[PDB]
Amino acid sequence: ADYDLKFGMNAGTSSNEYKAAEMFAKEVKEKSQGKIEISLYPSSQLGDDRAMLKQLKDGSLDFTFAESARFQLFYPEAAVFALPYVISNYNVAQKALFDTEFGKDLIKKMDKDLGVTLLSQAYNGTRQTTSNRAINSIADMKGLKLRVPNAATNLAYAKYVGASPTPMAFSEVYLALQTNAVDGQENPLAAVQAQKFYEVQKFLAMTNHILNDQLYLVSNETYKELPEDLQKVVKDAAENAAKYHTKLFVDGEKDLVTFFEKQGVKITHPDLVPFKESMKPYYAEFVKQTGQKGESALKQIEAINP
Ligand SMILES: [Zn+2]
Ligand SMILES: [Zn+2]
Ligand SMILES: [Zn+2]
Repeated sequence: ADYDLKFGMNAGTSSNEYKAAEMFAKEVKEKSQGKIEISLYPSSQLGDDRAMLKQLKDGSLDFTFAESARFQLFYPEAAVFALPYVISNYNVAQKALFDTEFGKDLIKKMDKDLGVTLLSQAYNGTRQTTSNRAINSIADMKGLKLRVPNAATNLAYAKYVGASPTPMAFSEVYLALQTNAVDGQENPLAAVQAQKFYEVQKFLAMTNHILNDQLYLVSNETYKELPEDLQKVVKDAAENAAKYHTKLFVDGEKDLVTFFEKQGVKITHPDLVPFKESMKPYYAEFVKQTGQKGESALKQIEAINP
């Protein structure tokens, strides 16, 4: 009869992540018969994700979100999760995490080394490519000034598919696109909406190049000290929330394709075989850099059938 718990996130109060985190809190409060109350700290009120992960380890924050690829910070091979074309769809991302030796061991490491218990995994959208001219096939990527965040995997995507990667302040993007200083960008659909890139981009291509998940993480210092019945309430709620979280993305993506088209955007579905094939030299550079541990992770994840 009473645990006052804290759930920190990067995501804002208008996000799907936030909405699912509210579902989780409400469920935990109801099913705990009011014994557990979870307060939400959106928009990095408590720090960035690195800082919030550290708070989970030390026990000063109870819950947070992270994506599986973010653990590349501790184990370089965990970058496998955001390698372009490695994770074909969300099913692959789930089997990668929970149904490979690599994934299982990563989960154990989060527990033992990082003090974190992985309660559930949700889908957080797939990255797509908008542009000012149609992407009918990989040929059209040549010469495309493609804005990417300053992240190695996104730069590799732009590079190896033949585009000209163009790192730029996120604020500057809308007007760069409007004046054709940049030809396209690469982001999930939620972001195209949020930034109204549909106003300044009349083409979107389902390039499905990088898939994002989100993990419901709890501090060991909190979770392992809860009564077994409250542990179950927390775990059950996280699983329920993750399934909701997934559906918000899956549905939102479909809704948004339709709305974008309403706004004049034309959608294409280009053949991704050559897109994936072009990544092989970056995969080689991934294995070179992350060693036998990263060769192993890749082989385990191919053979997952999508
Ligand atoms: Zn209290
Ligand atoms: Zn093992
Ligand atoms: Zn379609």
